Amino acid sequence: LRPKTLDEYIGQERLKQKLRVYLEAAKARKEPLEHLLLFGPPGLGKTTLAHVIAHELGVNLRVTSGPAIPGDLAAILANSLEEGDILFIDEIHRLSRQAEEHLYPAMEDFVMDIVIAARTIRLELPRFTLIGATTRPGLITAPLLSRFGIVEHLEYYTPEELAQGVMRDARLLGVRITEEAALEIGRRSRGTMRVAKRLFRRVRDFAQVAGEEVITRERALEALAALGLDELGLEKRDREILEVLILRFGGGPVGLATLATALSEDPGTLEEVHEPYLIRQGLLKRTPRGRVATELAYRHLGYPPP
Amino acid sequence: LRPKTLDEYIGQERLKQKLRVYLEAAKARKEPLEHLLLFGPPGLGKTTLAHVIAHELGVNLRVTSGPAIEKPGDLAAILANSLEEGDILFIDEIHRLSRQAEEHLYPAMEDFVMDIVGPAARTIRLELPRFTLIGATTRPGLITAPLLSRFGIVEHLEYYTPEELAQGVMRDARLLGVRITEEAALEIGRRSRGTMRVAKRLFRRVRDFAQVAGEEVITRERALEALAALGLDELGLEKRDREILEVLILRFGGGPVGLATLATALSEDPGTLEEVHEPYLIRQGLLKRTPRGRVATELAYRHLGYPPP
Ligand SMILES: Nc1ncnc2c1ncn2[C@@H]1O[C@H](COP(=O)(O)OP(=O)(O)O)[C@@H](O)[C@H]1O
Ligand SMILES: Nc1ncnc2c1ncn2[C@@H]1O[C@H](COP(=O)(O)OP(=O)(O)O)[C@@H](O)[C@H]1O
Repeated sequence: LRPKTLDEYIGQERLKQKLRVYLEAAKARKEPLEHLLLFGPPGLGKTTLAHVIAHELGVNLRVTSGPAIPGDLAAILANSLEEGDILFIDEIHRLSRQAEEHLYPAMEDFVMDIVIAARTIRLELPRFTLIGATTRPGLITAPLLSRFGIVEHLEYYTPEELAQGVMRDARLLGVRITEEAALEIGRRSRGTMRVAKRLFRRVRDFAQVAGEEVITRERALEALAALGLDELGLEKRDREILEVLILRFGGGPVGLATLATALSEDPGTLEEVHEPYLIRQGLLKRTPRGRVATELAYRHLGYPPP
Repeated sequence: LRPKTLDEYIGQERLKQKLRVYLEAAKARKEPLEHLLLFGPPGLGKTTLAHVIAHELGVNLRVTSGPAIEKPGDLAAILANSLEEGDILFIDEIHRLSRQAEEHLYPAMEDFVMDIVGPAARTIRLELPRFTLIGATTRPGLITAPLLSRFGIVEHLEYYTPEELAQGVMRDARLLGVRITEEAALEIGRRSRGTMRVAKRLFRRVRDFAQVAGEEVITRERALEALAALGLDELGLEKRDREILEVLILRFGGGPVGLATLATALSEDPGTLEEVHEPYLIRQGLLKRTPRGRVATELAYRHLGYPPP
């Protein structure tokens, strides 16, 4: 289901060694671990890493959310926590300005004011560990980032790690995916575990409809082609974006007002859930005057070069 | 208009001696006078006495009302913003103070510190300058023991003799521009129920009647006939009181009647009736509060000209 020991955690090298060193040192000196901050793209397994750390330290977990916190933070900190446990907060950059200022005394000297004529009681808190997860250090204020003892980064997964995660999922579900098929599914994923799991579930549905018990590489490739994925993992939406840019604008510089309107999209999700992968794959460039196709989308889309 | 010196105050003997002694002693030792509480029936000149005391002390006033300083934040605002050292804070109807408002009055009166009304909000303990608080209420039973214990001086306002009401009427006529005679003013005061407000109201009504009749000097006969036109008897009874006695005697034979049949027989309520009607009747020996009801005391039969039982 979900890994518990740090050895069961899939991938994430150059971080498990450092995390293990810190955890064993904290256990040896018999003190709670310092507050930890986890960066990286969403859905790489930050909550799972928090659970693994909590299970390795032999303490409880109090997972909560950023936009779910006023005195409710104090209510969570007061009774729901023992000494040395974790208070993993997801999307810590979305904390309210009022609620953020209450965290600094909590993390600094472990005393904070509780609500209630009078509303100022400096209730002392037990020593605890706070883990925060946010997608980018630029979204967090300097005073909050300064109060975290350990800051780490989660990198993307190699296709083999995603393949073995797909293997674990299939073993748990009761499927007999093959090595080549799972590796192809992982390769067509965008280095994200959630995307790999979603793709595996869709391939499982397609194979079940087709009437098969063992999924081979050819069947997985056919199902993924039916989904609408290319060899670079591009969906239909990204291909549509590149096609409309190249056709309607000749590939020339286009600002992030004409491109979104031409696609019936918004300047929101587009350029934050579509363009990052295109730039990472060398498919789109952010010219100061607009955007270009980098001469590679012409080869990918089979169009004559400019 | 309004008297300022304690000598100009009309009547109220056996109280001006003690009040003068206290005022002069406080002036001699150069300290604010202790908190004062005066009882008495309403409209005998309590606010006027407060004004006289304040003027004789040579300080200001902050006259307010009982049911107007609830939510004690405004009480703190009044005590801090609009007061100096030694200023009276006369509160009318002090018994109608809210429990929350009253609880904040005790520290202000005892040690002159109060908690004025956000993480902290109502936490500041403002130091309060020495001041005098004067309270006004009708009956000592309406005030709670903790509040009554905080007052250094407690006195009582008694009713006015007819001569005092008469000279008050003369002063009112002089201020207005009328030439009432001494006998007419004495009759008006005699038909008043020992209170100054009623005497002034009667004088204004008699002035209107005389003006309508087309006169310039009001004589005793004119005042008597105008008061008869008003509906006042020799004992000062209004039409309502005579109606009460008449309905009791006729419809109930003068026998004991509770304060549920009597109010309903008069379309009144058990409220103002027995509060603004029966006090005078009992005081004049016209009605008695029997345990089983009420009786006419054998004098209402003579007053109303009915055969005795
Ligand atoms: N490295 C991993 N090994 C095993 N399971 C994982 C891993 N990473 C994520 N998961 C699975 O994904 C879930 C975490 O949700 P996810 O969206 O991937 O994290 P995030 O919300 O941080 O992106 C867990 O339930 C877990 O089963
Ligand atoms: N002893 C007095 N001498 C002169 N004027 C008085 C006296 N008593 C009351 N008054 C007049 O009555 C007014 C006070 O109102 P009143 O109803 O008599 O007091 P309370 O509301 O305490 O019964 C003042 O304006 C004042 O002119």
